[PDB]
Amino acid sequence: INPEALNKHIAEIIERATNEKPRKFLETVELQVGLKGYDPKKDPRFNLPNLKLCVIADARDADRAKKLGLNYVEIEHLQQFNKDAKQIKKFAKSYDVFLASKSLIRQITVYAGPGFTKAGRTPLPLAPDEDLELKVLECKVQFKKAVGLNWPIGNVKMPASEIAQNIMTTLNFLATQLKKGWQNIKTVYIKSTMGPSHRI
RNA sequence: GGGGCAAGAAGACCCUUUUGAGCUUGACUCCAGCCCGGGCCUGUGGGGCGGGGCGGCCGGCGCAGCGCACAGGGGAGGCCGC
Repeated sequence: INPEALNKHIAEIIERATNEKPRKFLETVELQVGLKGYDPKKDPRFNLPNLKLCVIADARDADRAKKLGLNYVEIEHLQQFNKDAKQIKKFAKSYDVFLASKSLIRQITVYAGPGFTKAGRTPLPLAPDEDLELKVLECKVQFKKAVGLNWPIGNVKMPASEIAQNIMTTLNFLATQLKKGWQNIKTVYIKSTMGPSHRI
């Protein structure tokens, strides 16, 4: 536990300062969890849920997405989709968040499903009456094949208490998805590109 | 000495009994013996080797782009000059 001392390290990361922050307070510090009993031979790979946000949408939804500064795509790349897939991975990688429209719904389910699914960037279709600008701005756990798991929780520019709440969401997650819970996790370390790690 | 299916003897053969016994073996279940390990008996000093935990450090070769991309990172600044 020790939230004050753990937050003292979160405070130290903000105090060293320096860095190249992108839409976050002191960039993002990701806790690297190590798993004491996890075997690739054993199969528990369940994958479950500012950096870069983006939306593709029509009436009402577009008004509150393009205004938010995310930027929008007019599916003019539908023309590019026939021509090339060279930047398909690149475009999806650039925007951590993709959003969509309920009016569009099946417009590209029949044609532009292609490489965008391999990239995993399936947008969230939002009713024009639905606000949309919240779910996109708000912005991770897969066992996969890697013992080391580091999920960004410093991406919020919100106070270190919210970052600790993101740490608590991360730690609640470690209790929920693991058989020994927090005991199953061998180690955790707070890091950024210029952020030295902090063993939890 | 032909016969009294003459006299000996609750057929020994054969079969039956939920009747035995001796023997056998890779029958069922076991037991002494013996081998082996650890503990106690059981004092007083050395020396090495692992494990566990920390903990630095050195590595990683199917090729376009920059060369063997171990992996999950992060990111327009750290300190590269990149």
